[PDB]
Amino acid sequence: DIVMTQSPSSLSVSAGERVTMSCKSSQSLLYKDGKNFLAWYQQKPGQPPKLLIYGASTRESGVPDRFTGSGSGTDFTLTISSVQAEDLAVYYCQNDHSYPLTFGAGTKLELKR
Amino acid sequence: DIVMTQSPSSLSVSAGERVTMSCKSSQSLLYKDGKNFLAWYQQKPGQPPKLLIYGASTRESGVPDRFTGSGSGTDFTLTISSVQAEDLAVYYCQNDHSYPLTFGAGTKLELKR
Repeated sequence: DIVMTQSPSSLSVSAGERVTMSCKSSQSLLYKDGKNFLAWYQQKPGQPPKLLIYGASTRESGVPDRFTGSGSGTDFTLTISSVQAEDLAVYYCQNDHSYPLTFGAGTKLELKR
Repeated sequence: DIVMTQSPSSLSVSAGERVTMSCKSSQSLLYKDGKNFLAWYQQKPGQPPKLLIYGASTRESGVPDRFTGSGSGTDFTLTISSVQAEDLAVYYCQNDHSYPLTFGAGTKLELKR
């Protein structure tokens, strides 16, 4: 199996500020076409996961530009440039093409008052 | 988008007994080869989702036979024939081939003392 290592496990930030979170895979996710088979999901409290990004950096429809996914091969990043109250959630990265498909353990993002 | 309707939302059962939970998709998931593009994930408390079944009824490696997925087209079922303490989790079904990929809202399974 492909192990996805996420960090940090949790962070606390005030609104409007930048955060970065890391996801490393134990195997390369990069394919022939320059394509990285890596998704990011957001799971708000009491809700199912929702696909935010696939292909390492393509945002889904409706996902704001304050989310950016980057990186390639094994080392990926999700940055939120200005965190807002509705971004409170657990973020997971996933190996989404090589079975069994595997999530990392998540980064919990909490808002500071 | 494909909407996945799960029911029931929660249930409480004693160990060793049978439970069934339903997942309906608003569009047919059945493809040309007899193939249904439907996965079930299990999410234990504080953990990421883990893929249990894909193709509507193929169990992943290591998943015990007391899990069975069935159904076709729009109407799917996950049955656990003898629920054990480690099956405590939220179960999600997912449209896993038609983007954006979509989870249902989950069935929370809780053990009765």
